[PDB]
Amino acid sequence: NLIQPVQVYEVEQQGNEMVVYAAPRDVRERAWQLDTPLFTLRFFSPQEGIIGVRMEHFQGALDNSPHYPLNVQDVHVEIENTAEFAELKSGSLSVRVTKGEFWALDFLRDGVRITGSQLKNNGYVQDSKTQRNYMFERLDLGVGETVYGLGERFTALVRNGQTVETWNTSTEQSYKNIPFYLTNRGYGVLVNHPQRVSFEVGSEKVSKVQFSVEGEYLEYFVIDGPTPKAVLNRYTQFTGRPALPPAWSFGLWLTTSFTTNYDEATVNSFIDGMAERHLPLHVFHFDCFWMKAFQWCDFEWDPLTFPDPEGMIKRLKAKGLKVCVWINPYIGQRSPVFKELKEKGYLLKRPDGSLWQWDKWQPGLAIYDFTNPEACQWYASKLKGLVAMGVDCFKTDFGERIPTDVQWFDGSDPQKMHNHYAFIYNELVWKVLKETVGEQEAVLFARSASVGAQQFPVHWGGDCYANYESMAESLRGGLSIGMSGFGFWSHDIGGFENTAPAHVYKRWCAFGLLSSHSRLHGSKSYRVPWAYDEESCDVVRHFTQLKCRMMPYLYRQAALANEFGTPMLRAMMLEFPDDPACDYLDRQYMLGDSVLVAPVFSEAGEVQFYLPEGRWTHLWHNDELPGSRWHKQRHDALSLPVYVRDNTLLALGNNDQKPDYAWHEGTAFQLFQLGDGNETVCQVPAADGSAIFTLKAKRQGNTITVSGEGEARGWTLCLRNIPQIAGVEGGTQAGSELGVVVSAQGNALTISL
Amino acid sequence: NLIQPVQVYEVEQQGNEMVVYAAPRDVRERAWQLDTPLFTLRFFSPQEGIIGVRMEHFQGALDNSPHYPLNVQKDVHVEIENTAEFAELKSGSLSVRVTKGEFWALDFLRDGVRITGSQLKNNGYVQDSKTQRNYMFERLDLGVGETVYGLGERFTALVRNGQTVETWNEDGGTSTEQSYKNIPFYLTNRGYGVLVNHPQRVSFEVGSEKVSKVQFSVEGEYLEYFVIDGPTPKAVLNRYTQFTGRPALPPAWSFGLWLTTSFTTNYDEATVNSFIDGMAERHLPLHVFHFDCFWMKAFQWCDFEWDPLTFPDPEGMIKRLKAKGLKVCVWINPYIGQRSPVFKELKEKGYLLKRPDGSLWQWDKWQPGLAIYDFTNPEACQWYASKLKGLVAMGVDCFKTDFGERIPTDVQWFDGSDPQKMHNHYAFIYNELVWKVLKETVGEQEAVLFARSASVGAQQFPVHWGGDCYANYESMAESLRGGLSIGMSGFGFWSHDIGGFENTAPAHVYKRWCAFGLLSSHSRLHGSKSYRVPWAYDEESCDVVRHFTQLKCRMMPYLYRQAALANEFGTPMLRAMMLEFPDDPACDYLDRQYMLGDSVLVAPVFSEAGEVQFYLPEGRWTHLWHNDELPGSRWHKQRHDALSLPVYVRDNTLLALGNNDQKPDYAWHEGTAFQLFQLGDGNETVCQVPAADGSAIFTLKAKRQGNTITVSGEGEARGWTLCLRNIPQIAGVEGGTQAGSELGVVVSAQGNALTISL
Amino acid sequence: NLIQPVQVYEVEQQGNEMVVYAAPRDVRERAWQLDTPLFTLRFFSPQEGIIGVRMEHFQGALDNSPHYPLNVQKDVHVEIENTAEFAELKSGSLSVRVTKGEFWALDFLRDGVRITGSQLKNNGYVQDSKTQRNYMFERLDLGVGETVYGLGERFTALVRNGQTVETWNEDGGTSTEQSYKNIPFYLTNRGYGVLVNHPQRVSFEVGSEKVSKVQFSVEGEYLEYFVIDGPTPKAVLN
Repeated sequence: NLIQPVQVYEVEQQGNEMVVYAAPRDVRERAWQLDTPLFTLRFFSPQEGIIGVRMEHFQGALDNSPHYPLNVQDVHVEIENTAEFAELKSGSLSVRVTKGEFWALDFLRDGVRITGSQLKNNGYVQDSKTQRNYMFERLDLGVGETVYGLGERFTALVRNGQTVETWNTSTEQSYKNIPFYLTNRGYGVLVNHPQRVSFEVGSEKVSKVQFSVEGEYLEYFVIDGPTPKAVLNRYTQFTGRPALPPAWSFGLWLTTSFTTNYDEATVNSFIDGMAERHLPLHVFHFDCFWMKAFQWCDFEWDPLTFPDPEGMIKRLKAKGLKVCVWINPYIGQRSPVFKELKEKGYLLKRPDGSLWQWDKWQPGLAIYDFTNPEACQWYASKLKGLVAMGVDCFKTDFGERIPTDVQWFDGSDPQKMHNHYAFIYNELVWKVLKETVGEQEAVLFARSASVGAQQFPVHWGGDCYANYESMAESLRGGLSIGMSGFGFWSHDIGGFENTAPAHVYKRWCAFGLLSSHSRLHGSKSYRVPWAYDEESCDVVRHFTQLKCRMMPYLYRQAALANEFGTPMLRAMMLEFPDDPACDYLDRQYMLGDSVLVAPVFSEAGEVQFYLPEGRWTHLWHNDELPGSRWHKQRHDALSLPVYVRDNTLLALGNNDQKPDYAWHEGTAFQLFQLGDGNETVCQVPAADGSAIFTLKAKRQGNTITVSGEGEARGWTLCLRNIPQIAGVEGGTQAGSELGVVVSAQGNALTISL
Repeated sequence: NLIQPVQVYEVEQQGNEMVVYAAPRDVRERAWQLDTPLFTLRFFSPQEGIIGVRMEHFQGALDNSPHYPLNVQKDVHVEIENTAEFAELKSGSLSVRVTKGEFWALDFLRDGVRITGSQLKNNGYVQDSKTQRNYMFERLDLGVGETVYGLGERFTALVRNGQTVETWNEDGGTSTEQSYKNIPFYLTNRGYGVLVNHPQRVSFEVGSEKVSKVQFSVEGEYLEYFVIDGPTPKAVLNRYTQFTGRPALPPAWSFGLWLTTSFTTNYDEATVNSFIDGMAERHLPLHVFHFDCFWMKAFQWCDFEWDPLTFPDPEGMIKRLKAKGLKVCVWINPYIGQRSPVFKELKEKGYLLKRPDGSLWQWDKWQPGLAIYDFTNPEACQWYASKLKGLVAMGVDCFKTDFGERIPTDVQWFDGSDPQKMHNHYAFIYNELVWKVLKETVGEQEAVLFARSASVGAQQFPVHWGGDCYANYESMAESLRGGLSIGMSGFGFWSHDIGGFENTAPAHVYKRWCAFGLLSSHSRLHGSKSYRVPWAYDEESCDVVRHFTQLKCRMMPYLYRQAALANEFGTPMLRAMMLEFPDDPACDYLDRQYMLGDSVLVAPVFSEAGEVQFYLPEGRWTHLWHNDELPGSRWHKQRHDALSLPVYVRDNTLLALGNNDQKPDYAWHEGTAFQLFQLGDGNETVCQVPAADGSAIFTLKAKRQGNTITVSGEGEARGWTLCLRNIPQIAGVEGGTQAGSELGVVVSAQGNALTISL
Repeated sequence: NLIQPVQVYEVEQQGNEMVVYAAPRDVRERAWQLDTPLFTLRFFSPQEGIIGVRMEHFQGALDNSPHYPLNVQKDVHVEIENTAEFAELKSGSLSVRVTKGEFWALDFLRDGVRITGSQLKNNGYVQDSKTQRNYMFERLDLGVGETVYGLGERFTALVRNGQTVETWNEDGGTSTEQSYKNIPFYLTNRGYGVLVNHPQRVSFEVGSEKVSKVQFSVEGEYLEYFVIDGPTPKAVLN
């Protein structure tokens, strides 16, 4: 049976909120004002440009924890109740209900409709077969309107035409489900339900995005832009800002692989092989088998493989590396700690009192009940003990297959805990890290996530395969997770399953080292570069040096991710929302504001990529290309399309061995296509993410005036593709293959030509 | 239970076919050569460039009719090579290779290069113990940047990647996942297609379940699918239409403007002539008139009996209509309501679909006590055909074959057909019956339909119609998507209801939809609860209708040549951008614009304000009548009034317009207005003017070299002209006279050979 | 669905007890040492000449009272032998040996000579998805000429070979398989007995299902049974 709102009966103003009582039938006459349901739609605003809609049928239902961590506010709203309509306005966004005979729900930006619910397109459903009740909504999609996000999904980037289910690399399923989507019309929608939300994005009704949830009420927020970036800004303010990872985390990570044989000797062999081959390495990760098999995760080092854990870690740290170890929120029955946990009641129990267990991943696997405060303290104590031996960060794997036929310690609703468990688990580990190493030094490598988990970077793609198809899938997933509120994202360079062909591995190195976070990890084969080819070592060296050289720019972009929720790895639509050619672009991306990277997905090196408006210049090849069109190129293993947009002042560094160095000393500024009458700004970040030095460049005819503000020393400016200049006042000039290099002798120069 | 082929046990060559016996486990030792399933995979070639794969588990299952009407050849020249490392079957450039040894793998190769295939443990046999049913499934790989199209008339996003599709005809409309015309064939921008040869329900997970694979599964013990090579999508559609049926060439008059009586409006002869006379007084050309449901008494559809109280003299009405130069169409369907006096007769004769117990199958949807004509009964077929011929004899020219999709399965057909397959094959049987009647009466050349349902092979009976759309820009775009998809599914001709079907359209929506519909293969004004006559909206609406009807009639030489191309090579008149420019990466996801034939790019306007964004591939494009030029390989944004839209001709084109803007069926080779577009140095372009029968009656070639354009004609023509467009003045012309015009220099030829200097 | 121990993964000595972790698949390589069940077989000795075997799947199950009144000692002198080929626990003349390496095998020995035992794939864990119930079962071998006696006051043929017995008190009488006094303990003419330590229903197939084995099964997640040495039946009863 289907019950839908068809007519407005009443509109009441309760403070800053607007309640609409709507009937599923004509009710202008008293004779029809009984024997009928009545939908209650509460419209409110927790933040400027965000309007929450709570459509409820029966209020007598139970609404138990957990709930999404939303920053709910005294927000200035304007309510207008006329004879023809009722409207609630927050900033530029407004919701309008049409009174009278024709029911209608409209969302307006400055008076113009951007979406809404038409007559008989929302309501309440009673399935007497399953004996279950659902509430559903359908928001309109205009011509050419595309949908993005909804978590880390590996399907097509544009969601139009897809079935999505918010229930935690080559499948529809997802490790990170987020019931929030974004549109190329500059608005997003968040369905405020931690339990299963069912999205039909242009699938059931092709011109609408339908979302439904079980129960008696449906709560969702519309977030205005007017640009996708502004939408992500408001959404990340509402649900949590991405944290700023420490600089060292942006270097190259190397793992021991999964089921490969490793011991202290193997670790030292990998470290020394990287060092003798002049391959900078910055973080080393210990994977599952640092604990005895069948006992994960009991936090006990394997004595016959790592007899001296603390001393090995001490020597690794003496070489300047950072250490990560694998963990997860499960425990195997084999572990001697299993008895302790069961007797103390720290493990998730079934309603009858017995423990919940299954034989996947671990024999007799149990789950740490993180609703038990003492279990949380025990877990955190183990993590802090690991930090005491020198560990700097943790890889929080798993946390997705949460059972529902259980009873939690605090009474949480299992259907909602299924997703919120990822948040709870990552939050404990993040609190441990903040309390031990410090908030600035906190970083994770997490595979699961819920709304608000962007606050605990970094996040990891998962179990991809070693071929170009899985590489493209990974890129799609990273773009989606970026457009779902997460600013930092990584993936297993070279793939995870099966050994990669040499060319696949080299292309994947190029792609991964041009990502926010880069890790070499595999399942059944090693990922050291020389395990494939010597040219693989060459590629790894080249691009690690490149990333370390770009860190002055990359860390400023990471600070931007922390401040506005703008991901470092942006989809083309996010940066060029007005360009019709970027709507369906998933094989290329923007690494920050200024750099366009197009990984190569071909053994032969062929690559096609689209350039938006402007004159684009390759970061180190220096060739120029016109924009607003597609281009075909062929590149060798040491190259790929990496183009800088015009009117750009980019900051490279003078160190290509480590990522965390004083970027404002010896800074190599690069000027790209500064037009006549244009101005460009470059903000060099400090270690803490704040701007330590600002460099502006103004062109006026043939004179470029550059001014610096802050603290910098020994910096230079490269006029790119300008072979010679007519003069320079304030500093010296020299020639180079890439253009004219001006060495400044102060924070004020005047370049003639 | 999941059973998958994991190792090749044996490979045998049976004539021109290759049989692979594969096991779900290692069977290299005798101890493992028993107590195990064994998949039998037959590889064959029914046509050059097409490879069929039949994967079987149990052969003892029943495999009853109907089957798709495929033109299967049993003597195609193939090359079979059974080595120690692999076994390969080659048809033309396409080949199928099974990898022997420990690692099973199936690969489809083009000239030795892999274009797709099934990896280890990506196909096989599944036993659902819950429902106690057995299925066979396959998963073909999708490469980087590879997009999927087709799968019937679907109104979801044009690119299928990420969608679940089910080949099960259902009456949903234009805004739903359901479809009236389901075809288990899909196409790829890498130049190959796949046809799953199962009339029953086929379940496709296109990049949805396995994001890097197209998965398709069917019930039973065998799965038969054909891989069809290209190497281009056009070549794929050519091979597919040769394999399953070529689109028929509709008559020229059918390409004119159609007007209907609307659905639930009151109509009689007086109202019909009133609207026709209103069209004539407003100088609005009309060529086909259609009588909708209420030409029969309500609740009695479809008994073929004229309502005496509404049409007392039907034959005289039709002759007067034909005396006005019009053609006549009527509505029919394969159902009958219990109210009709004919229902009892048909029940007693047993011409209606029966349940297994002998009772009639009925439901109260669409008509009270509705029953279905059993077209597996030859006598019912002859009865239906007799009624159809009787109506054609009184002057009817064509038929609207509506409905035919919600075919029940809990029935027993007269001939014992499998209901699960009949559900879809019924559309084919019904439309084929009507088409044969037309072939016998009006003639095969004059045969045309207006069909809402279709199955594999039904493209041979054009034309096809979108269905019950709504009156807004979103539904207009949905209709365009459905038309493009059905074009890429083997259908060359497609129509849609201008102005929408449900609810009355705002004036601007109606004007834009008119522009879009008259720039389609077939254009009809039809509605449900509101008239679709132009003057029911605005005077500017009448101007728009007149303008675009005149335009379509002037383009008929080109449009009818493109229709001949659709009949000959299966190339749809309404082509998706990817179909025409498969190598352009900017065209993969383009559904708001299309190519109307080889040379014309149309971008309908979906905005009240007239704003429109459209992509132009490489070249210098020129508007058909505004004459402005734009550079290609990029997007452009424009605003147009109700009388305009982006309609651009590609460079190096010799397009043939006509001198008649009142009717579509006229001597196109007399007074032909040739238009030359951006003929580059050293290039030559050709233009084939069609005859009434679709063959070329006149061919005009133009070669440019420096400042000399040599034009040569071959065939029969008279009084034709050639417009050097955007060339205001020339340095002379020998072989014809010259004159100026807004569009460029017009040369009037006096022979089949002219030479232009400059 | 049937899950059986086929290979020994680990053997650990916990004081005077011997724990064997066995996998239902090959686990000699790291790639297969996860995503698998693991049977835990604890071998102990509560009294000289008696060896208890606790075969377990999940420890999280509830194990509520009542339990049989057993005089279980924790300080009995045992000798544990953990080699590369097998693991053995010895109490007096009785010993239990699990064969390590590729193929699992469990043997009960009197001074080194086998008196009974469980061969490969003759014990384990069963999941009935129809009834939604879990069972643990074991099969101890019967030698040539070996006869079984006891199992309570049963009025069937004295020698139990070929009989189905269920340890469930019933008010049947003297002419039926039912018994007023059901005891899950049986005795053999080879001088050993077996006691299945489960007060609830125990299902014995004595040479009936597997004619050369005594099978006993119980519902739940663990099966505990004691092998009692003789060397004579009278000593077994003592």
